[PDB]
Order: sequence, then structure tokens, then C-alpha cells
Amino acid sequence: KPQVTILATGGTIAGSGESSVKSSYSAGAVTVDKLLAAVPAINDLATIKGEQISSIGSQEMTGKVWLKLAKRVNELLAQKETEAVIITHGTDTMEETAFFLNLTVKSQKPVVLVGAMRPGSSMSADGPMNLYNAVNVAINKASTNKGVVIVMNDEIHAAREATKLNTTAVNAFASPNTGKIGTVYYGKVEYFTQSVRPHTLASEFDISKIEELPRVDILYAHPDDTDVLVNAALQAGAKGIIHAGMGNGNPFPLTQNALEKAAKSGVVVARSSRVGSGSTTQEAEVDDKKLGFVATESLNPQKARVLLMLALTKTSDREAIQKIFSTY
Amino acid sequence: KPQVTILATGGTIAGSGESSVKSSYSAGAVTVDKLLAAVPAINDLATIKGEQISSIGSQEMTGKVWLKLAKRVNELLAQKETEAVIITHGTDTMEETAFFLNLTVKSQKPVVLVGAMRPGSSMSADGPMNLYNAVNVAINKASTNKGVVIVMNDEIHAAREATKLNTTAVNAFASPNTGKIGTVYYGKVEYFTQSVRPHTLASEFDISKIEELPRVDILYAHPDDTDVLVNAALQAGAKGIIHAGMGNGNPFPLTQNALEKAAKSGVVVARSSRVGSGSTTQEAEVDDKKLGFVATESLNPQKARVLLMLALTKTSDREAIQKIFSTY
Amino acid sequence: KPQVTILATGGTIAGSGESSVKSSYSAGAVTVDKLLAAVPAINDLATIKGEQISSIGSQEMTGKVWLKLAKRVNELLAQKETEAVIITHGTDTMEETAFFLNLTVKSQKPVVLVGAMRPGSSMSADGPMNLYNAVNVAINKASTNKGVVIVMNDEIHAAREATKLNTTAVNAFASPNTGKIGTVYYGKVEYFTQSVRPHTLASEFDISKIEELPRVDILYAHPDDTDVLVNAALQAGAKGIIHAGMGNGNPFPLTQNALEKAAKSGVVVARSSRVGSGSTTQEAEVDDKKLGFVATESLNPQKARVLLMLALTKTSDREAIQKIFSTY
Amino acid sequence: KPQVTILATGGTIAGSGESSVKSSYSAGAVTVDKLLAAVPAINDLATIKGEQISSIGSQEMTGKVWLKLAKRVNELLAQKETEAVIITHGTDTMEETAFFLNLTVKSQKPVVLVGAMRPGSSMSADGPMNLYNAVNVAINKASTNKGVVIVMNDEIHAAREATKLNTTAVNAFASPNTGKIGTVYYGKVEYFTQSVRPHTLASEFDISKIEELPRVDILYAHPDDTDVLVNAALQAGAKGIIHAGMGNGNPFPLTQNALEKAAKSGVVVARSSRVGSGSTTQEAEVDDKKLGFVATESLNPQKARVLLMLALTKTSDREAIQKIFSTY
Ligand SMILES: N[C@@H](CCC(=O)O)C(=O)O
Ligand SMILES: N[C@@H](CCC(=O)O)C(=O)O
Ligand SMILES: N[C@@H](CCC(=O)O)C(=O)O
Ligand SMILES: N[C@@H](CCC(=O)O)C(=O)O
Repeated sequence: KPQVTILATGGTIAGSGESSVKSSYSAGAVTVDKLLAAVPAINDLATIKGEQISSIGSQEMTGKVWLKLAKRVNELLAQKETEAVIITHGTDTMEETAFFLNLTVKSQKPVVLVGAMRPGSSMSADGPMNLYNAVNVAINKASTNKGVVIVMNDEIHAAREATKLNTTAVNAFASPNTGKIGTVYYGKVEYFTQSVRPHTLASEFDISKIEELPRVDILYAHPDDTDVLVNAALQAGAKGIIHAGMGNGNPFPLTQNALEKAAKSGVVVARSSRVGSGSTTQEAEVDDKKLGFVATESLNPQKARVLLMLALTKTSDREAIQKIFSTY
Repeated sequence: KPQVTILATGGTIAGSGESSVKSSYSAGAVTVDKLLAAVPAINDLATIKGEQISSIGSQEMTGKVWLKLAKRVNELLAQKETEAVIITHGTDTMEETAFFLNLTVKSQKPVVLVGAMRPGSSMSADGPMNLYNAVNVAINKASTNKGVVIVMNDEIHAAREATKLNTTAVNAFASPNTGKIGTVYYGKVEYFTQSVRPHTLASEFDISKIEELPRVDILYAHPDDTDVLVNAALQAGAKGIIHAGMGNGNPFPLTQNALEKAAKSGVVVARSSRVGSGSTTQEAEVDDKKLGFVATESLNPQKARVLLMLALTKTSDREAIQKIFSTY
Repeated sequence: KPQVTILATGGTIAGSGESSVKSSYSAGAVTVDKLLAAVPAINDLATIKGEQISSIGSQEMTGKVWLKLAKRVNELLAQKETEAVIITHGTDTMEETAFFLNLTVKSQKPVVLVGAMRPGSSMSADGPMNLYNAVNVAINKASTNKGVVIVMNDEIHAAREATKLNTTAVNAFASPNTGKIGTVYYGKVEYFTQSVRPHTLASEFDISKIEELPRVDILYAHPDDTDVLVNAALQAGAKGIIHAGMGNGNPFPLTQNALEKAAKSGVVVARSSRVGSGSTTQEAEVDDKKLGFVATESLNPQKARVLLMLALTKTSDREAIQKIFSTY
Repeated sequence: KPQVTILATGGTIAGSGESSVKSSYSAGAVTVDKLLAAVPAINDLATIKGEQISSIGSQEMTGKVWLKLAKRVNELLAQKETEAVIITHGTDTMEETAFFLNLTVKSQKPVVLVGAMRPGSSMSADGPMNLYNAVNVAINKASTNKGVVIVMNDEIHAAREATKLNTTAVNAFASPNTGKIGTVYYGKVEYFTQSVRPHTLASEFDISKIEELPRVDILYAHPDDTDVLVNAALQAGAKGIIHAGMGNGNPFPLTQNALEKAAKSGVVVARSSRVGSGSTTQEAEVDDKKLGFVATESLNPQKARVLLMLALTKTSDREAIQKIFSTY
């Protein structure tokens, strides 16, 4: 049977309350033992080990955890015995963790993030099925070299494209620019597409010696906008700013002036959009070359932040970072 | 024939270049004369007058223009001869202006906002059809008391529900929580639903004596978030803050602490979400009553901002503002 | 506590296996007693009675059952004590039953259809939550006069607009032309819109003395299409034919000729579309007046069939039936 | 400059009326000359030749035209000088022609289908931009080996996945199971995914010596369904039947019995769904092995028809055809 490690970043996504008997197997983490008791069919698919990487809600995630998780995933996947890793994660920032891993995991072996929009105690909890399906995706031959994937609601989403698009629905995850790459229905895995943007083993980024990521703030644009938030990000040591602009990444004039000053000072300014989908394009209304900005193209603000953070580990050159956004 | 006024807030959304002859009719604004020359079929539907309210891209909109536009719309709709108003508007912030008007226009006569995702000079420009359709909606008997509507891409969207959800597509407008309320296809208007949330003549808000709206900032949440943007909004005199939270309106802890301090100081803190759709609900993970926050429910950050601005013209009381979010 | 009757048309949508003790309450139908044991929170919301109207999968539904169900719903809602009816139903044809009821139930009291995309025995079964939410919708004050609604996946869909749009997903139901009219999240009910098309108490249709509905067939259009299926429907006594046409309701020429002959013979031919959404419009490529056809407008083939069946209970006049499609 | 041939299957999708001067260039077909006059920017991108393959609306398409078009595309793409083919096509059945070509074109050179939801004479006609974008996609280096694509509304759709899902919208094309594979915005082409299902040069099908395709009918399921349409398809010599079932491909019992008889007689019965999206799966409620049916999985009825037609040129064996549906 294939060997898989489940890494938990918080509590159980499946089941609730104490175990009905004390297990003879220790997977390596109590959270994971609870998952194996709550979804026992997964034991027939794989030999499961468990680790607890963090113990937080995903809204409390930090770069320090991202680095710890990525370094551990790389170690695990370098082992001959380990076929895949599954990470259980809160849904709120799952997309940011998945995208970070998609650029930092140096392996073609599957890495699957999974969570639950309803708590395990709830009526009609989604976690048990989502986890069962995640294991099936992780052990599937066709999952190799698909990049980091999010598995939710019977769907397989590429990390580059995935986002949480709804506050509460079980079907909150979507890939608004491309769609799911595959499906998983009662464990039956089928892929229909794959990303043509480089990831994982093909990514230039390497975080193995990084202990802290560069600070990148995100700003929300609107009518009658301000310069004070740009100024405060500068004052706090921001190395980059994502601007979630109006429509196709457009700033309000006062804010544009402050961002221009930021970029002149050596802080990378990258234009995204508040709208939810589509590309924040080059050569539209904003003269990025003249102003010293980068266009994030077909991402969203929070994933653009992750990419800008990685880019800033090695360069602040506007052209090099535009090429990064135009590649990954 | 019905009398309609078109109010322009920027340039022409239809046609391009100089007129092929100097018209004998002056509608009242050069922009509108250019529209009538570009889309002549509209002259057979209505007697059109025109005014230029502002001359800006929608990303440069301000509360001063909103107040001027709302006051003029109210004057026009009080006239017995005026059956409807159409407003040509940039797409970027059309949703904000429409929502503002939906709560400040004291009339059941139709108010239609309309724009173009492609410039009038473009191949396959969408403005001409959008405008033609907008006129048809404005004069239709069934458009009375539907509230302010956005007419784009053959669809009629209720202002409360509409948003721009794509950076570049002609079909960028959506109503992600409810759908379009009607269709307009080569001028044929059909309504299938209407909003049950109060608007227009039923709204408590009145801006007739207001010269400046309350300052409301918006913040974009993410992992490893900060307190410095909250602090800078306070320092700049913010009367409210919309927090675009992670998932179902969740803040990062450092930011939550700053927002709690803000709320205690009498700055209203309203929780929305960065995700795109769904309600930012009460009684989920955030204890709003204990922390002193409002849950914006089924809006998005930029429209919640509008509603919080209007609320702040009347009150800063947490319970009263929650009731406003729970009503409108 | 409000009194509600649950009518079951098949098996349990929630729970699985035998009861853990023999209940002291008999709701009136074993299926319903099993539902109350599987979702016990519903007993705190309402006094529930149960009946078994049929015992079938929804793919085996027939007009005979539709008539039995509608007549019973009308009887129940005429009782002073009965506040609402919930019907548990298979998902496959739930939209057809809901639409039929929306035109035949002569009451403003709520009628809610609910089902489950996963069996009650499944991991992460959706039935328990869907039922819980259905009860909450049924007892909600704002549900009065909303027409027949489908409650699935935390959403409230108007019967006129609802369809099953996916083969397996828990979120398979949608209203592709208008969206959900409301939401229901852990029992909290909110409406955002309502239908402006007449239903229920305002419908002209009355089935109280009808024992069999008129035969209406549906045909699926494609390239290199045929006349033999039109001919066989005629031969079998079809009173009406829905043609699920290519694009905006377009037939292949051989098929068009056969439909023209059908319409001349007194069989009503109504044009819908195979595409999934939008209106099959009048005055597009097909000259409906000349050919003797009706345009179904903003429905789909299966719901158009239901409406044509009801129309044919009293008329086969082309113009009267076009007015029916243009009204309901 | 790259050489491209445009093949027209009907009239012009761009421009309208007579030319303002008689061109000195003849592209080879009057339709294509009219396109070059309507969209002159395409002449700077490629050397265009034109041919008129057929002169019909897409709702009049037949297998004879498909065979002529596929054979001509194969000849053209075998020429060293020809870099790509573009096919102008009515929207109604574009998806069927694209899917057919995706399995019969033996080349990795780009094949792009393109049409217009509005006539060229219309206000805000979409043909010009669609065609301009189609040319850009056809000449793009990254379009090699993507399979046959549909380019509409600034989107690139894989032929396997594309469908027309709305009757009238300019954005009617979608890929409901996977999404667009790329974008094309004012000619700027970007791919984000590709199909992992074999196509074109990797397809087993070869139609070079085929003069007539096997007859395949499609049936629309509903409650109170019949056996007479199955029987009439058998009588007319159907070699396969696509059943557009209720929900996850479910038949009504009377119809199931007729289909079982059909299958026993050696007519292939393939289960799809009327719903719109999702897989019609194996091992759900229908015992395909016992009844002698194929499950079409993640297609729709009209594309399943195409694939079943091509399958029937090689085999009628149930297992072999299931493998074909499970591969392509
Ligand atoms: N909001 C929490 C709860 C769990 C969930 O929704 O996934 C988180 O993101 O961790
Ligand atoms: N972004 C500008 C350009 C026009 C448009 O996008 O509609 C505006 O919103 O006014
Ligand atoms: N297909 C069956 C099973 C139950 C379900 O999917 O709702 C039905 O429609 O009754
Ligand atoms: N229905 C016709 C008209 C053109 C169009 O809809 O694209 C066809 O498909 O050819």
C-alpha cells in the first residue's frame, strides 16, 4: 500500500468528540489518529503517518508557518518511501498556502490540501468526504506532476488558479479563470486538464535557507481613496505592495501618486484587482513602465502577494518581477 | 414620446471621433449629442435631454460627485415631465454609484446606469447596444419601482446585488448572490424577479442637506496581517472601517486587536469579506457584540462602504448600524 | 409551534438503517418517522405530520402522481391548522414537480421541495442539513406568497427558475436565468428577491377535476436530424411537442417540416432549446406565426413540457398558449 | 508572415453590405474577402487564403459536410506552407463540428473555430473582435498541439469541453466541466491549461475513406416517458442512441425496457444527461453491464453523439465503446 503523510495545521476537519476506543496504531499525531477513526476507509487505501505542523485557524497563518511547512514537505517527498503529502488546513487561507507550496516544493510527487467548510460536528459535515477524496487524489498515478492541488467538493483545483469564492458554501472553492483540472467522486479520480504554467520542480524559487519572508501589504481601492495606507505600509518596512485596484487594476489619483513615490523609493508596487476574476493587464489605462509598477495579470491580490513575496527574496527589479508574474 | 434625461459622468460610451454633420438639436450636453449621433435609434424611443454632471473616469469618483449626482437625479425625477434618468458611467465603480443612488433617490421612476467594457472606438464596442437597451429599460412600464438598475450585456441587475466581477470581459457584471432581475434583448425588456430589500422611496436616508460624506476606509485581510493600516485610517479621521476579511469575514489577530481599539474609540468597524460572494454572517467565529463590530451580511466590501457611509450620516451606534445592514 | 406536513414521494433522504428505539410518536408515515429520528432538531421547530404519497425514484414520476400530490397539497393547505407542506423528492425530476405545483397549488402558504444528492447512508450526506433548512424555510413568515420553492445546498430557488444543472454535485441545483431568491444557512432564512411571474393562488390552472394530463413529448435537436421522432410522437397521440432546439430554438430543416405538419394537424409545437439557459425568443430565425409554433421563452424543455401540459387541459390555440408562455 | 486558410461554412460573421471598393486581392472565396474588408487588421498578422466549404446555417449541418470539412482541413495542414486553419461557423452547432474535428484532424497545427452571436450588421456585433482574436490564436506558437479550439468572447475553449450554454448572450460559450484553457484579449494570447484527454494526432479515428457516418439519434428523458421514440430510431436504422437522461443519466422504466431491447439488437445505447454539466457515471443507479449500455461520462448529449458516431465506424462492442468514452 502507498505511504502518505498527513500534515495538520489545525484541528480535525472530520469527526467530533473523543474516540470510542483507544487505537493500537499511533500515526504520529493525535489529530491524524482522530481523522483515521472518523474516516476509516482511508486506512484501506494507504499507510498513513501524521504530523502536527501548527495548531491554528488559517486566518492566523504566518510566513513562519509557510516556511516550516514547505521545508517539511520537501524533506518528506525526498524520502523514497513517501508517495504523497496531504495537508489539512482551514479554508480561509488555503489558497495562499497552496500557492506558496506550488512555487517552493521541489518534487513532482502529489501535494494535496484539503479542509471543510462545515465543522466536523455539524450535520452534513463535508470533511469526511473531502478527506477521503483527498487521499484518493494523493495516491493516484495521474496526480504526479500536476502541481499542488486543492481537493474540495468532489473537485481538484490547481493551486495557481484556486480561490475561496464564497463565505459559507460547501462549494466555495473555484478556479474562476480556468476551472477545476479534475474531479474526484467517491474516490474515483479523473483529470481533464493540467496547468501549463511552471510549478513545483520547475519553479526557480528556493526557500530552504530563508527564515523570514519579505513584508508585502495589500491595499483595497475605492472611490475617494487615500494615500495614508500606502504611507503606513512604507513606514512599516513594506518591501512590496499589492494594490487591489478598481476594474482592470486602476487606482484613484491620490493613491496612484503615493504608489509612484513608493516605487521610486524601491518598494515594488504590483497592480491586481478587487473584482475577483480576469487578468490585471499590461498596456491598458495605467502606464506601468512610466510609473514603475508591475501588472499581476491572471492572479488575485492574495496570491499575487505570495508571488511578490517570493520574488522579493531575490530581486526588486521591476522588469524581472514583471517577467515572474508573466511566467508563473 | 417619453422624456428621459441622460446624465453623463465622463466621455461617450458609444461612437468615436467627430460628428459627420452639426446636429440642429442640442440635447443639452455635447457628450449626449454624440451618443444620439452614434445610436440614432434611441431618438425614436424617447425625447432625450442631456447633462454633463462630471467629466471623469469612474476610478476618480468621489463622494462630492455622488452627492451632486443624487441631488440632480432627485430634482429631475420630481418633475412631472421627466419619466426616467439614465446615467452613463465608467464600469469600474458603477456598482458603488448605483448602490448610493439606490438608497438616496426618493422616487419610483426608473434610474438606469450604463457603461461599456470596450471603448466606443473599439472593434465590437459594446456601448451602442448597452445604451440602446438602457433606454428601453428606462421607458418600460415594468421598470417602475424596481430600484436603481445597472443595464449591461443584455441583463438588468438590481443595484443592491450588482458588481463588476471581471477585469475585461463584456459580461463582467454579475449579481453573484441573486442573479439578474431581468433581461433586455435588442430592446425587449422582461423582468423575472425584483429585490425584496427596501430601496429608493422606501429608504430612510436623505442626502439633500449633506455636503460631505463620512470617511470610510477599506482594509484587505491576509495572513501575517498588520495593525498599521487600521491605525493610519484612525489617524486620518476615519468614521468607519470596512474590513475585507478572510473567508467568512475573519481577521488576523493583530488586526482584530487594532479594530477592537478602533471600535472602542467610536469608529464603526464593519466586517465584510475578500472572497467575492456570500454573506459575512453574524454569530460565526467572530464575537461581534463583545468586540464592538457590525456584520455586513450579503454585500461586498465596496458596497458595504457605501451603506456604512450613509449610516454614519445618522448614527454610529453599533446596534442601529447592524439593523441597517440587516435591512437594506 | 407551527404545524407542518411532510409528504414523502420515495424513501428517506436523511439517515440510514433501523431506528435505535421504537418512537412513541407516529407522524403518520414510517418514512417521516425515520426523518424525525435522523434529524431530531426539526421536532423543536414544528409539529410534524407525515404522509406517503408515492414510493418511487423521481425518474419514475408520472402525471398520475403529480395530480395526486397537487390535490393533496391543496387539501392540506386549506386546513386552518396546516401552516406549510414539505415534500421530500428525488432530485432528478424535482424541478418538474415543483413547477407543476407552482401552477396548481391554490394557496399562498409555503410549499417546499427538498432532496439529497448523496444517499442518507453516505459519508457527508447532504439530506440532514437540507431537510433541517427546508423546515426552517417552511415556517418562515417571509416564505408566504413566494410560490413553490426548492431548498437545497443552503439556497432557496423559485420553482419557475430552478433546475438540476449537474449530475452529481451537492450544489447541482441552480436558477440559471435569475439566481436563488434567498438563502438558508443553519436554519437562518433570508430572502433577497421574489418572482414577478404569477404563481400559485394567482395561476389560472385548476387540476382538481383532472384525472389524466395531456401527452407532451420532448425532442432533442442536432445536426443531421430526423422527422421520425416527430412522426412517432404524433402516432402515439401527442397533444403537444416540446422541441429542444439548437441554439435559440432552431430546428434542422427535415425536422422543421415534420413539426409544421404536426402543428397543422392540431398538435401544439413549442420551441425550447437544448443549450441550458436563456430565452427561446420570438421573432428570431424561426417564423413562429407562419409555421404555427409557440416560443417557450425563458424556461427549459422539461419545464416547458409541464406548462404546455397544463395549457392543453383547456386550449390548443397557438396564440392563447403563446400568451401563457409569455405570462408564467 | 504566417499563412493561414480561413474556411467558411456559411456567410460572413463580420461586416455587412457591399464592399466600398473592389479588392485587388482575391483570397479565394468571396466570404473571406468580405471578412478581410470588415476586419483589415488581420491582413497585417497573416497571409490569408479563403475557401467556401459550405453555405449553410449551423442548424442545417450534416455528417456529409463534417466529412468534407475534416478531409479538407487534413489536406491543408499537411501542406508545409499552411500554418493553421480557421473555420467560420454558426454558433448553434459549432461545438459538434469542433469536437468532430478534434478527433479526426491528424495534425498538431492549430485549428480554430469562430462565430458571432450577433449578426455582423448588428449594433455592437461581436464577429469582428472574435475573428481578429481567432487569427491571433491561430498563429500563436503556444497554440500548437492544444487540439481544436473555439475562440469566442476573448476566451479559448478546448473542443472537448466547449458548449453553447445560452440562447442569445455574446458570452454563451462555456466549458462547464473545466473552463477555458486560455484567453485572447485584443489579440494577446495566453494559455493557462491544456486538455490531458487525447486529441487530433493522438486520436485513433480516421475518416479519410468514410463517405457516410453511422446514424445516431438522441432522446430527451422526462417523467411519464415513452418507448415509441426508441422504437422509431430502431426502425429508421439507428446504429446508436444517446439517451439524455434525468439527473445522473437515469431513464424512465418504459424507456429503459426499450433501450435494453435496442442494445440487445446490436444498437449501441449510450447514457448521457439532460442536466448540462457533470459526468454521467458508471456504477451509479443503472447497471450498465447487465443492461448492455455505455456511460458517456463527462460529455453532453450532442458531443457524446459525435464520439459514438466515430466509435461506430470501428466497432459496436459495448466494452470497446465504454473504453473510448473513458479515454477521449
Ligand atoms: N475559518 C477557520 C475555520 C475552518 C474552515 O472554515 O476551514 C479556518 O480557516 O481555519
Ligand atoms: N476604467 C475607466 C474606463 C471605462 C470603463 O472601464 O468603463 C472607467 O471606469 O471609467
Ligand atoms: N435518482 C434518484 C435518487 C435520489 C436523488 O438523487 O435525489 C431520484 O431522483 O429519486
Ligand atoms: N443560428 C444560425 C445563425 C448564426 C449564429 O447563431 O451564429 C447558425 O448557427 O448558423
